[PDB]
Amino acid sequence: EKFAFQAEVNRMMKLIINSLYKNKEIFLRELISNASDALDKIRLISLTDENALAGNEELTVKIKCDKEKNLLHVTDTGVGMTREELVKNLGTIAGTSEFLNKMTEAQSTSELIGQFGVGFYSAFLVADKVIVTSKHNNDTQHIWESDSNEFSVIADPRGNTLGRGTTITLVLKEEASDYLELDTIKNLVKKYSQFINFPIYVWSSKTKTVWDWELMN
Amino acid sequence: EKFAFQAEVNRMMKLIINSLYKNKEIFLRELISNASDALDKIRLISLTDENALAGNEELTVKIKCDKEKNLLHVTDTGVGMTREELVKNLGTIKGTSEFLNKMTESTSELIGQFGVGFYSAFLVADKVIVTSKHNNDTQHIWESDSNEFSVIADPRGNTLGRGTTITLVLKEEASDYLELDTIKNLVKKYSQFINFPIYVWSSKTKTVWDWELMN
Ligand SMILES: COC(=O)c1c(O)cc(O)c(Cl)c1CCC(=O)Nc1cc(O)c(OC)cc1O
Ligand SMILES: COC(=O)c1c(O)cc(O)c(Cl)c1CCC(=O)Nc1cc(O)c(OC)cc1O
Repeated sequence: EKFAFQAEVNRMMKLIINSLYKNKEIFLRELISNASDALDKIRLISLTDENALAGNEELTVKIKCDKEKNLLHVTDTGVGMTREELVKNLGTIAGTSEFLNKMTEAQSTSELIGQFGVGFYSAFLVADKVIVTSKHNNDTQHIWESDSNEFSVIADPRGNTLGRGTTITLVLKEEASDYLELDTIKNLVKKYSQFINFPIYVWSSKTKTVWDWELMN
Repeated sequence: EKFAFQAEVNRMMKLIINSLYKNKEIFLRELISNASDALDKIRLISLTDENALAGNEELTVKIKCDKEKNLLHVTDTGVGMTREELVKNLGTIKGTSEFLNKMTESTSELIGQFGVGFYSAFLVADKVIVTSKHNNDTQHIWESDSNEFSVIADPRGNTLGRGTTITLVLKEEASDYLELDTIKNLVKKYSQFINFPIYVWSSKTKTVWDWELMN
């Protein structure tokens, strides 16, 4: 259940963290962007697979803040990942050599990271820990967690609560506490969701005080 | 041949690098202290083993600056390490649980107290190489950039006889440690109380090079 990252991934995390410390908010752009890719995938699969969406009919991204627990959640109903895919996709990597060289050489790298598709790791810019809960049509719900020094995968004792999809949960660093404020999240989400072809919601309040999903794009 | 560090070691390296960020020269103190501890060990073994010192009759620490190659070498003739010991002592970590918590909660003394000062070489080095020859094994080489490490049989064979050479590929901004003046100075400070003789390969005035005793 306990694994170690591939060497090149440790290097990649360091390059990303060191070259973006000046524009941390980008982590949110990357999470929403990965959410959108996952949503496109299940959509492509639903063209050939008639049972594709049976686990969860919607195709959405739902963002929620939990100030009391110091948590930020970003949930999408994309294709999700199997246990083997969590271990492979997040703990290893496969023209990587050049990318690292370009990153190192460049060291703006915001565009580089997006183009290569390794934006997930920019989550370590604001999080002391990253948790990935996923449910893929071909497997049971699993959980991936990491503080960047190793990672582990376990079967989710809660069972299948996602239906289909992925939740990226971030345990925010103390200095990243500002991302727990609704005003800030709504503003960032709105900016980074303008060109995403799937509805994106943020759990927010409204005037008694009532909480409910608020469309951002 | 390729290995990954234990999770605890990765955490430890970060804790050590982030706390001593303002007093980097301390890496030299730790390398010399570890050198010393390796010598005490072979000295002890030699008390109960007539052939202990057969591979190399001396008990010393020799420091060498290779400016051109950007390398710093620290060689001792202690007990050395087998292939299995390089992998275990350097890639895994002992009351570690509490130490990490204590580090998190000055760290200079703490690191010295737990004996994990080796990792402070990463404060001034982009890559760290450890060549070692133990009586019970052939010479091997351990190398790391901190993101992983590998251990290979030393193709040069037994050149140490017995002992360990710590080789640091100095970061561009750590280049100051390649100056004889500076290393001589630091060595003289952290060697005042080391029971074994410590030498620095230095020049004297024509210009000749030779071992100069610093303690
Ligand atoms: C499979 O895509 C996902 O389910 C998904 C998601 O829905 C939200 C996310 O924030 C992320 Cl990170 C993912 C996984 C994206 C992916 O394709 N995995 C992946 C991630 C990497 O960092 C990577 O680095 C080389 C390679 C990957 O395949
Ligand atoms: C075995 O001791 C050595 O031969 C030696 C040496 O001669 C010079 C050195 O710079 C070092 Cl690091 C060593 C190894 C010291 C040791 O006993 N191993 C060791 C080193 C660590 O850094 C450590 O960290 C948790 C644990 C160890 O056991």
